[PDB]
Amino acid sequence: AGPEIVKLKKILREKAVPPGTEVPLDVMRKGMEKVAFKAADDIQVEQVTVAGCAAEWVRAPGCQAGKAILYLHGGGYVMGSINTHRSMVGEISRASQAAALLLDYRLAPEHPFPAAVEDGVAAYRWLLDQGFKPQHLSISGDSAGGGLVLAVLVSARDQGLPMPASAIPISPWADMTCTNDSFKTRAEADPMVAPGGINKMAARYLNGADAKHPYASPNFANLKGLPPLLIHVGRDEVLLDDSIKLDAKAKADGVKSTLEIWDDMIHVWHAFHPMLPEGKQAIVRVGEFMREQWAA
Repeated sequence: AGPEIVKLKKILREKAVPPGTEVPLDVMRKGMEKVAFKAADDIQVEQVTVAGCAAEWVRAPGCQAGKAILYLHGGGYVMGSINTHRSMVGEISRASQAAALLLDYRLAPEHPFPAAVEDGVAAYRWLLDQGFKPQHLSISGDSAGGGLVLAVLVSARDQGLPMPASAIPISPWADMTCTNDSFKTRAEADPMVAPGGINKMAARYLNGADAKHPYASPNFANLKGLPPLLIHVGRDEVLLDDSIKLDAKAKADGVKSTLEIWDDMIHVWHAFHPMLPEGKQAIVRVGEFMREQWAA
């Protein structure tokens, strides 16, 4: 365990709201906005609207034209924005030498499931209509967003849309039931995800829907036909099992899956690239995989 992660964890426990205090939604939304890292200043951005949603093209230096990433931000389906994730995605644009489409998709409780999936699907269609070829596209996302990646692939496949070349769920939340062993097993090492907190998110997102609906919980979906997967998860997360079981569902279903559990790492440790060498290296690796998959 590197000095940085030990140090990062301490800072995160030191900053945390105590277990089971109820922070109002707009207070968590604002809080996530003010603590967001600034994107590197060589990251260029262009505002666009896509299927009725604000979005940014986020382009590091080195981007190949013709290539793109549909990116789906985490935030539990209830928070997050172009602004919270502009930084990390900037770096995924850097490492993959592809511009990223960063979608500000509809959030719960104002727009419950399946609103975010419709937005992801429509943003994918949009990319195909701009004339990006499927073989030149990738879909990536973190946390809730990594679940959405899968839900988007499934829903798009059901609708006859072709699959993109690769998909990269980062710390995906792929099972709304939150029943997995790692909610107990990895709970002390996870400075990052309380439940009750994660359960309220689900409740606000599903708003009465089946928690085992394939598009809400793709760990229950039929994954057959999806393109190659890189799944990143941290060993020190409450969501370990979502990612182990995802990789198993995918393998069972015919999908080329590569799951990497990065020891000592926390939820979306990528987001902490500025101060965390592993955050940086994991991002380099998402980039490398998108590019391997495109060179194939």
